[PDB]
Amino acid sequence: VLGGHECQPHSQPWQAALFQGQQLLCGGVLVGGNWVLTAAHCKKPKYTVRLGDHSLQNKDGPEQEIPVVQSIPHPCYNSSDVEDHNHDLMLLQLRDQASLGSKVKPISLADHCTQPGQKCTVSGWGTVTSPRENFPDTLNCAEVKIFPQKKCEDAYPGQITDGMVCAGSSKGADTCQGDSGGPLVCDGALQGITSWGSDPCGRSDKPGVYTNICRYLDWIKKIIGSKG
Ligand SMILES: [Ca+2]
Repeated sequence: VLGGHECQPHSQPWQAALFQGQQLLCGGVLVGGNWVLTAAHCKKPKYTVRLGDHSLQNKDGPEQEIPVVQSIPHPCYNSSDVEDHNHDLMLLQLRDQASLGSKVKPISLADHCTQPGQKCTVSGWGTVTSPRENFPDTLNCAEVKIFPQKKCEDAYPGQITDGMVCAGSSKGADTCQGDSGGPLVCDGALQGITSWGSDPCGRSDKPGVYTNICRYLDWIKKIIGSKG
């Protein structure tokens, strides 16, 4: 996350992180008591969901390691060709219900589709510098604005689907490597998942592209309540 800042600890209680021992892999979004929503391209045979964390270095207190008992990506995603990022969406079922409260909380799914110019936020432990990469110990947040789908399609010709949405900031705020899977939150609801973006990150030329959650509400709510 560039053009951002260290969030207030546990001000994003839905924030999750995918780990392999002590290597950060991707972000995550707590959607259910026993469900995490992340980017499909973060799939790996082996990872830990880590909830209620702020500083990787130090003990914050609301840390919950949680194993995954189901890796459910979108059935229209294809992890084969690097040029296509369509349906980059995955739900991960947790082994047990996460210990809920004010520092660990499921975020609600947006029941309306977005509009260009709408206030939104992104968060992650991804690198805050581009092109040279140094990574943050603490969770970083930043504010972004969702782009019009037409201007979205102009910065990435023939790369943007209706199941995507662009979010960006002139002022330098844009997710980067390490932030995939993390949340895009608009009006206290999850509207998108960090998918892919600009080289280098933070270019005013190129925004960030996010899975469009308001499009997949039926598929998510189906497996949030029929697989859960
Ligand atoms: Ca910690």
